[PDB]
Amino acid sequence: KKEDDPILIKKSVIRRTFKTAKGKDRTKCPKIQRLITPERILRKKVYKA
RNA sequence: AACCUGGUUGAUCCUGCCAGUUACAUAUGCUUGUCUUAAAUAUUAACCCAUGCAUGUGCCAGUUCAGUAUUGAACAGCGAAACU
Ligand SMILES: [Mg+2]
Ligand SMILES: [Mg+2]
Ligand SMILES: [Mg+2]
Ligand SMILES: [Mg+2]
Repeated sequence: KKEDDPILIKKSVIRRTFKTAKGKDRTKCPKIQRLITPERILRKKVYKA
């Protein structure tokens, strides 16, 4: 539900594994623009200050 | 260098012009060893056009699940595309 804290969503995302044309094995994942971090929170108080 | 000289007569003195004389612009002829400097399709068509180039751009700080590198388990180096 909404009330759900960030950290929940951080580790609840998805990752992808693949073998490269280079015979390599990497693990990749995306950033989540919209994630409610403390930084976003800090800034808002700062602004109203 | 605030200069002028030849030509109208058989001689002469005049107006007066043609001519010479001078500078400077493009043209052009002939001739060209250095160094410094340098204009350059404007005039005749603001006429026509092959071809190549003449305008692009990214950071620490708008979006990277491209790719690299086995890299803070959300994402942290470099770093194209593409939306901005
Ligand atoms: Mg007479
Ligand atoms: Mg005579
Ligand atoms: Mg007479
Ligand atoms: Mg004259």
